[PDB]
Amino acid sequence: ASPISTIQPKANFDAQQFAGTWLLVAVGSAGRAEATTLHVAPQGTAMAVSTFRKLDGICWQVRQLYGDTGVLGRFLLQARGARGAVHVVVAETDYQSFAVLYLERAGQLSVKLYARSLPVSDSVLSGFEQRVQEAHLTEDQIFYFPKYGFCEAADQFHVLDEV
Repeated sequence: ASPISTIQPKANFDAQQFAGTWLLVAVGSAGRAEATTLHVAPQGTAMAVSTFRKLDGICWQVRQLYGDTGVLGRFLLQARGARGAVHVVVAETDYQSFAVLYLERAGQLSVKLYARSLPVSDSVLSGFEQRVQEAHLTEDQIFYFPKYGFCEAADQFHVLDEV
């Protein structure tokens, strides 16, 4: 049924090795990109995820909980009430340099490439592109995010807790 159910999650996904900071490199989607950083922390079998984005010089933080859906590597971003549930799968990753995640919102699949640091190896970028094509998305539906202007901390007036 769901497009994401056909994607295989990382074999024996290990939240402990996936923990830490991840930088958003690009997103393949059919739906201004800000420098985005992810801070991941295991929480039981789920993962506490904070996302930091620099908006007009100001750093914003959003706290979310990637709930465990039973299959290792597959998570669920709670139907926030206002906006559908988001299914997430960590498909491929070596934990030490890159990670390819797939997201599904309202039956629509998207693919995101994350890196531990820049630059991303040519091999991984091509691999990501190969995966976007296979997901039936075009080269024009790939959005590259900023390689500068990242932020990883916000003050109390710019924190949105969705947990």
